[PDB]
Amino acid sequence: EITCQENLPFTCGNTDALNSSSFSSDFIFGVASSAYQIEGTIGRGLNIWDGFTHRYPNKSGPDHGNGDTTCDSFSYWQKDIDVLDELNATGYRFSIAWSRIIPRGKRSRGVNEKGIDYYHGLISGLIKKGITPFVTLFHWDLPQTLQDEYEGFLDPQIIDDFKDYADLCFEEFGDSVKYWLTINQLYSVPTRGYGSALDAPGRCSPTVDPSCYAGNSSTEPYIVAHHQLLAHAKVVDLYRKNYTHQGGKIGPTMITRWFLPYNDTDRHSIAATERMKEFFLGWFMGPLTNGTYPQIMIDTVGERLPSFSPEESNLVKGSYDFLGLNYYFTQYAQPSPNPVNSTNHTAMMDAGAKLTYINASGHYIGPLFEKDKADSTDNIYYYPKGIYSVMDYFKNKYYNPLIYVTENGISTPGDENRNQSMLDYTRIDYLCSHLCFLNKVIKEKDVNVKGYLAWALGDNYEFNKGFTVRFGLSYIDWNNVTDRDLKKSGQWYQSFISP
Amino acid sequence: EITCQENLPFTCGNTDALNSSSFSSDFIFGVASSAYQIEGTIGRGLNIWDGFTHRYPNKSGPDHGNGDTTCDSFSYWQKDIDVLDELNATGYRFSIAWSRIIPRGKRSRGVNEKGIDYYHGLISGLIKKGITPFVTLFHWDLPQTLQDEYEGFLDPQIIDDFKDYADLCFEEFGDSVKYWLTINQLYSVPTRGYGSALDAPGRCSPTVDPSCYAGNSSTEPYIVAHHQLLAHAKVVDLYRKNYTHQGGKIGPTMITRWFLPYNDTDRHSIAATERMKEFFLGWFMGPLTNGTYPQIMIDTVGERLPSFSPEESNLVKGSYDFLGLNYYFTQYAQPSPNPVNSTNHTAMMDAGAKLTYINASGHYIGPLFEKDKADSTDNIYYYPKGIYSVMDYFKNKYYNPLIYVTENGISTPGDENRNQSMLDYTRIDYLCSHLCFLNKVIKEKDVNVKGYLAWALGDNYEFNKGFTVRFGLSYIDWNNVTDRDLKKSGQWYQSFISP
Ligand SMILES: *[C@@H]1O[C@H](CO)[C@@H](O[C@@H]2O[C@H](CO)[C@@H](O[C@@H]3O[C@H](CO[C@H]4O[C@@H](CO)[C@@H](O)[C@H](O)[C@@H]4O)[C@@H](O)[C@H](O[C@H]4O[C@H](CO)[C@@H](O)[C@H](O)[C@@H]4O)[C@@H]3O[C@@H]3OC[C@@H](O)[C@H](O)[C@H]3O)[C@H](O)[C@H]2NC(C)=O)[C@H](O[C@@H]2O[C@@H](C)[C@@H](O)[C@@H](O)[C@@H]2O)[C@H]1NC(C)=O
Ligand SMILES: *[C@@H]1O[C@H](CO)[C@@H](O[C@@H]2O[C@H](CO)[C@@H](O[C@@H]3O[C@H](CO[C@H]4O[C@@H](CO)[C@@H](O)[C@H](O)[C@@H]4O)[C@@H](O)[C@H](O[C@H]4O[C@H](CO)[C@@H](O)[C@H](O)[C@@H]4O)[C@@H]3O[C@@H]3OC[C@@H](O)[C@H](O)[C@H]3O)[C@H](O)[C@H]2NC(C)=O)[C@H](O[C@@H]2O[C@@H](C)[C@@H](O)[C@@H](O)[C@@H]2O)[C@H]1NC(C)=O
Ligand SMILES: *[C@@H]1O[C@H](CO)[C@@H](O[C@@H]2O[C@H](CO)[C@@H](O[C@@H]3O[C@H](CO)[C@@H](O)[C@H](O)[C@@H]3O[C@@H]3OC[C@@H](O)[C@H](O)[C@H]3O)[C@H](O)[C@H]2NC(C)=O)[C@H](O[C@@H]2O[C@@H](C)[C@@H](O)[C@@H](O)[C@@H]2O)[C@H]1NC(C)=O
Ligand SMILES: *[C@@H]1O[C@H](CO)[C@@H](O[C@@H]2O[C@H](CO)[C@@H](O[C@@H]3O[C@H](CO)[C@@H](O)[C@H](O)[C@@H]3O[C@@H]3OC[C@@H](O)[C@H](O)[C@H]3O)[C@H](O)[C@H]2NC(C)=O)[C@H](O[C@@H]2O[C@@H](C)[C@@H](O)[C@@H](O)[C@@H]2O)[C@H]1NC(C)=O
Ligand SMILES: *[C@@H]1O[C@H](CO)[C@@H](O[C@@H]2O[C@H](CO)[C@@H](O)[C@H](O)[C@H]2NC(C)=O)[C@H](O)[C@H]1NC(C)=O
Ligand SMILES: *[C@@H]1O[C@H](CO)[C@@H](O[C@@H]2O[C@H](CO)[C@@H](O)[C@H](O)[C@H]2NC(C)=O)[C@H](O)[C@H]1NC(C)=O
Ligand SMILES: *[C@@H]1O[C@H](CO)[C@@H](O)[C@H](O)[C@H]1NC(C)=O
Ligand SMILES: *[C@@H]1O[C@H](CO)[C@@H](O)[C@H](O)[C@H]1NC(C)=O
Ligand SMILES: *[C@@H]1O[C@H](CO)[C@@H](O)[C@H](O)[C@H]1NC(C)=O
Ligand SMILES: *[C@@H]1O[C@H](CO)[C@@H](O)[C@H](O)[C@H]1NC(C)=O
Ligand SMILES: *[C@@H]1O[C@H](CO)[C@@H](O)[C@H](O)[C@H]1NC(C)=O
Ligand SMILES: *[C@@H]1O[C@H](CO)[C@@H](O)[C@H](O)[C@H]1NC(C)=O
Ligand SMILES: *[C@@H]1O[C@H](CO)[C@@H](O)[C@H](O)[C@H]1NC(C)=O
Ligand SMILES: *[C@@H]1O[C@H](CO)[C@@H](O)[C@H](O)[C@H]1NC(C)=O
Ligand SMILES: *[C@@H]1O[C@H](CO)[C@@H](O)[C@H](O)[C@H]1NC(C)=O
Ligand SMILES: *[C@@H]1O[C@H](CO)[C@@H](O)[C@H](O)[C@H]1NC(C)=O
Ligand SMILES: *[C@H]1O[C@H](CO)[C@@H](O)[C@H](O)[C@H]1NC(C)=O
Ligand SMILES: *[C@H]1O[C@H](CO)[C@@H](O)[C@H](O)[C@H]1NC(C)=O
Ligand SMILES: O=C1O[C@H]([C@@H](O)CO)C(O)=C1O
Ligand SMILES: O=C1O[C@H]([C@@H](O)CO)C(O)=C1O
Ligand SMILES: *[C@H]1O[C@H](CO)[C@@H](O)[C@H](O)[C@H]1F
Ligand SMILES: *[C@H]1O[C@H](CO)[C@@H](O)[C@H](O)[C@H]1F
Ligand SMILES: [Zn+2]
Repeated sequence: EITCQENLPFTCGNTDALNSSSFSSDFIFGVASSAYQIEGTIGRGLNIWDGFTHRYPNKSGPDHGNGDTTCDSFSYWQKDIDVLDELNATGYRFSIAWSRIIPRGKRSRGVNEKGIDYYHGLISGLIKKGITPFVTLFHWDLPQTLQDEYEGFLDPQIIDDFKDYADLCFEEFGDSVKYWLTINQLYSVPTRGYGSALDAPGRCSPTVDPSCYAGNSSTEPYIVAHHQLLAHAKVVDLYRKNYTHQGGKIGPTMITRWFLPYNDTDRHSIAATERMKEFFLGWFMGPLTNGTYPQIMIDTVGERLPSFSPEESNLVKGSYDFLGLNYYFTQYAQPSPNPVNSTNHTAMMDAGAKLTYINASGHYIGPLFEKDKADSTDNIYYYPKGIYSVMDYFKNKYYNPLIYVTENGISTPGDENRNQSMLDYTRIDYLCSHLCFLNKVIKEKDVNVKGYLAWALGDNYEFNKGFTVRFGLSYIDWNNVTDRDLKKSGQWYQSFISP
Repeated sequence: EITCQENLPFTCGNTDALNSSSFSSDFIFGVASSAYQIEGTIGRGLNIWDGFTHRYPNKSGPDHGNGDTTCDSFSYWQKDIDVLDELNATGYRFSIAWSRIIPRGKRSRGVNEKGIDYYHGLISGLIKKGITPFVTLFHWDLPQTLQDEYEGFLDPQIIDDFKDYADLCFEEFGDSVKYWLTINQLYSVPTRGYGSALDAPGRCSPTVDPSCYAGNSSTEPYIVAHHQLLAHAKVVDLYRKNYTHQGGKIGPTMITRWFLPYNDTDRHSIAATERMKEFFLGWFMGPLTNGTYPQIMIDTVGERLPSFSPEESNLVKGSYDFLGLNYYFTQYAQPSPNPVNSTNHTAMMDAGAKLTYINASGHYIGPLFEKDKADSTDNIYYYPKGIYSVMDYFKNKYYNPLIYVTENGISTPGDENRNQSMLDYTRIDYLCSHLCFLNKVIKEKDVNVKGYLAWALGDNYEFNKGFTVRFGLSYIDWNNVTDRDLKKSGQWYQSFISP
């Protein structure tokens, strides 16, 4: 019987009690990254994360930081591979920058051969060290030209441009890459990019945020989500029909959270909690498993929810070989009003739930996850058991999928000095406590989880936060980014992998 | 009789001998700037100078500097107006960033009302202090979307997109702005943007520079130059036919140089010198005054030179109310081969001339203008009399135009400390020596020059050089850009203006 801790102090950092041998022998362990966050702009065209961070610098992060140079993995990709080789990692998730291989967005306008060569060399280097690539085609960095031509994922023109981009990736790299991710965290762009305007492209209703250049927070998240599912599904169909000879697998990436009732004896809070599962996970997993949105979304969202045609439903349903599940935290849910006629209505209000980290009796769900210095009542707290709950739920509700955990990690403050930053025991605690629960759910519930990629390989630009927080298992000095030095967490993870 | 100095030391910095009263009473004196160089990216879309500087950082400048934040005239426009008010300037040349008012390039895609408001407030503030705006519609900062859709000025689609942009500017600002410039320095984008790839967008033949993403240095400069003339002319026609009620004037900006023979008794050098006038100035002034390219260009460039249709010739010919002439230096010309079949052929070789600052007997043309630290044999030297020669030539060859000198200035090294940077006596010498010759040519040749705008109002990002050189008459500290402090040159210029 496996027992895992939920509260500090944790004791799972002792590799005598928890290590890679605790898991099946074929289980993949590694780390993850994304292109905007690590490469720099050298050698690529511009994308909407360059656009957004430069047009709205106070949204890029409190330091106004951006991905212009970051850790310079364009130049130092080899040092990334060396970190992985030090860890004895068997997997690495990275993303291809669309703007590096097709700077003009539309494939017919030409490809960047040097960009293609950059990824060829990375892939070859990973394979030579025994590292399996997990490659994200789209980690939010849409070529700016596409957002300016037709507002990107707001328009159905995105589908064929994304399809032609993916086809190029499969043709150039699919002989070596066998695990593809389509769109990173399906929920995020619709809500943050087109609802709250916290992320690129930065669209929203005028009274939500007067700085947005355009938008409608009540309708656009649904339009964008719908086009994401269609573009994803078109790419999966293309892969499965035209690249089956490569013997690979493809899937979407979901951001997952677990939800618990703010008051577990209050039927209204219990109902809000179930609505949150449907509106947060089911918005995408209903279409992916059944070709339809959840009925509660159909009922609440009404005319603002697009319909799939029979052909589209068939394309979307079953459009995955596996799921990349990212998991960071869990929230308590209580009822909240849904003012659909307010000018500041957002799609996020449709779930009729308010989310917190503290329940009605005052219990904080778990240890600190992210301090909010402007507002401490907005701190985020984590919940190790949530990874168990999420995986169990996906097996039970969503037809026993093959899963890879494609992101899991925690930040530390950018104000810490180097010594403090390297002594990242809070990161060991977070990673180990989640890995304990992950092993427990695999053993107890028989969830088909086959790998785990911790967020992040090294310190990088964090969307919305600049360089004010660090997520790496390896440390990068912003005054001289060449080296990636394993932190205590990286050193721990090395021992966990090879105990 | 007016006597002006050509060599150090200069004595024209004494406002007892040379001041604004030396010129006609209506003569306009001020300074100039451009949007990419001073505003920052906040509040605007992305353009090809953001694209080029980020994709090719070592081409942005030796420090990899760019216009991301620069002197922050987005926030500190008022401080610009305060510099002008301190100088008692009567003119200011600035440019409108296309990407600030139409971030999506094509006007039908929507306008940025806040961007429009930014220029409204600047214009209103200048007029309230008695400063006449001279507004450049296009100072090289093409929206990136247009370069990605159709390669910008390489394609004739540019004409209508530029026309619709200009129409928006005339409609919103033309009730207050009475002096418009269309395209800054017509010669520069074709040659540096599409020939040598020193400037955005960075296209050239593969063997000229392997880093270019695409191009053809032998043909594209001519295509781009042709489209620039057509787009310019379409905008002038639009202005003169639809905005005549505003009672303003419009014209192009030329970069001018004078040319002298490397050996003034050698017929081959003399011929190369006359070819340079035609290929450098006549490339654009032939079309602007006669609707045709110079015959030497027709003969040499052959099938690589586009033809104007009769309708186009008529549109281009006479398409100016005045000329904005920029002037910095003069070169000696000697013959050089034109290897049209070489894979590294460039349009610039078609003139059959090699340019230097030293003549065949070893005479340097004038004082130092720009030190080149990698290569001292590549230093640039200036020649005060060249402004006299250029203005005389334009009056004689080009039908006695109305002229405004829209840029004239000199850099100092960015390595100098603040104290050294403020003690910019070499800038007083450069400005005064040119102003002496300008007054002399107006009096002796009766050239219709009606204003002078010195480059630059304040320190800014310099195309190709980052922040490694300074051109301002006012100093900006890059660690805290709010203030613009008049340097010795600014203080001199203040006394010259109000002696
Ligand atoms: C898995 O996908 C399956 C579909 O492949 C989901 O089942 C479909 O569920 C929908 C409800 O979402 C049912 O559709 C209703 O059909 C009524 C019956 O119509 C049929 O007979 C008529 C009935 O009187 C008739 O007019 C119609 O022409 C057919 O003859 C409808 O009236 C319902 O429409 C009303 O409600 C809609 C909101 O639900 C609203 O948008 C419509 O305007 C209308 O007010 C609905 O009809 C649908 O109307 C919209 C139109 O665009 C659709 O094409 C039309 O079908 C389906 O009949 C049912 N299909 C079958 C094959 O079962 C399944 O839903 C789950 O299971 C069903 C049993 C139900 O309990 C759902 O609540 C639950 O979500 C999806 N599973 C999951 C887990 O999501
Ligand atoms: C100011 O603009 C005026 C035009 O508005 C320029 O004058 C034009 O100059 C061109 C030369 O550039 C002369 O065109 C030549 O016409 C010959 C005569 O053709 C007429 O009679 C025929 C002659 O035998 C006949 O086929 C033709 O159909 C007419 O009947 C031509 O053969 C020349 O073409 C050859 O040379 C071209 C290069 O110059 C080459 O590109 C052609 O392939 C061909 O080999 C030329 O014909 C031109 O051919 C190209 C075609 O696209 C043009 O439409 C076609 O005209 C013009 O006759 C002359 N027009 C008039 C109204 O004078 C003027 O040029 C300056 O002045 C003229 C006198 C000449 O000295 C030029 O060298 C000098 O540049 C421009 N001024 C300035 C200062 O640039
Ligand atoms: C977890 O949720 C439960 C279920 O909602 C909370 O228990 C309920 O708390 C209500 C108070 O918020 C109780 O109602 C009140 O009962 C007192 C005694 O009769 C009465 O004077 C009140 O005016 C009030 O009555 C309601 O008034 C509004 C009407 O619309 C409604 O019909 C009335 O019910 C309610 O009885 C109680 N329900 C149960 C099943 O116990 C629970 O609240 C926490 O426990 C209750 C026992 C009470 O001690 C609360 O003070 C305490 O907050 C909530 N838990 C937390 C920690 O918030
Ligand atoms: C300014 O340009 C002028 C005109 O081109 C230069 O003067 C010319 O310089 C040529 C030498 O580069 C002289 O030709 C030479 O004459 C000597 C004496 O006969 C002879 O031995 C040479 O081999 C050579 O002759 C030429 O050989 C090549 C044949 O294709 C050609 O037909 C021959 O002419 C030429 O006479 C002279 N022309 C004139 C009109 O004086 C001038 O060069 C400078 O001055 C000349 C006098 C001489 O002192 C050069 O050393 C000195 O460089 C050049 N000025 C500068 C400063 O470069
Ligand atoms: C968001 O777009 C929706 C749909 O166009 C707008 O909601 C409509 O508002 C129009 C004008 O009131 C109403 O007539 C419709 O009944 C509403 N339609 C539905 C689908 O709700 C909404 O006003 C726009 N919001 C913003 C802030 O512009
Ligand atoms: C530049 O474009 C020109 C015109 O397309 C190319 O020059 C031609 O080269 C083709 C192939 O040799 C020749 O057949 C033509 O005679 C040339 N045409 C003329 C107008 O010169 C040139 O090769 C291209 N340069 C680059 C480097 O691609
Ligand atoms: C690995 O952890 C398991 C418990 O799952 C333990 O039994 C085994 O000894 C550990 N391996 C090492 C080398 O410490
Ligand atoms: C498959 O590739 C072939 C050849 O390029 C193409 O005709 C077909 O439409 C492609 N399709 C998909 C997504 O099935
Ligand atoms: C608008 O929304 C903000 C946040 O959603 C909320 O605090 C405020 O009450 C809302 N106001 C109206 C008029 O609904
Ligand atoms: C930067 O870091 C690299 C690797 O540690 C080091 O070799 C190089 O000398 C450092 N550069 C400077 C300027 O210190
Ligand atoms: C790498 O991991 C493999 C598989 O578990 C192991 O046998 C090998 O010893 C490890 N290497 C190091 C250097 O840890
Ligand atoms: C201005 O310069 C002129 C010479 O052009 C001189 O005569 C006049 O006195 C000067 N004005 C002042 C105020 O110094
Ligand atoms: C003038 O404006 C009118 C009305 O918008 C338009 O019809 C006409 O084509 C414009 N033209 C130019 C450039 O003359
Ligand atoms: C190519 O050009 C460079 C500069 O134009 C020149 O130095 C070199 O000789 C040229 N080579 C050939 C093969 O023409
Ligand atoms: C920056 O310069 C402005 C103007 O001189 C000054 O008022 C402000 O205090 C300075 N900021 C800092 C941080 O020194
Ligand atoms: C401004 O220039 C005008 C015109 O020459 C002059 O009369 C006025 O005194 C000057 N003001 C200052 C403060 O120099
Ligand atoms: C930050 O930026 C936006 C403009 O992009 C501006 O509307 C807003 O006031 C600024 N936010 C704060 C809190 O300063
Ligand atoms: C600078 O950048 C380009 C890539 O953009 C590269 O080809 C070239 O080698 C670099 N230049 C130098 C001298 O390092
Ligand atoms: O739940 C979530 O976790 C991540 C991030 O907030 C973790 O730092 C994210 O993008 C979500 O929507
Ligand atoms: O002659 C020229 O002067 C300027 C610049 O070099 C002055 O710094 C330029 O853009 C030209 O082509
Ligand atoms: C997963 O979350 C990490 C932590 O916030 C982000 O850096 C990744 O880009 C996101 F995909
Ligand atoms: C005129 O030249 C100045 C000096 O190089 C540049 O800064 C301007 O942008 C150019 F238009
Ligand atoms: Zn930048």
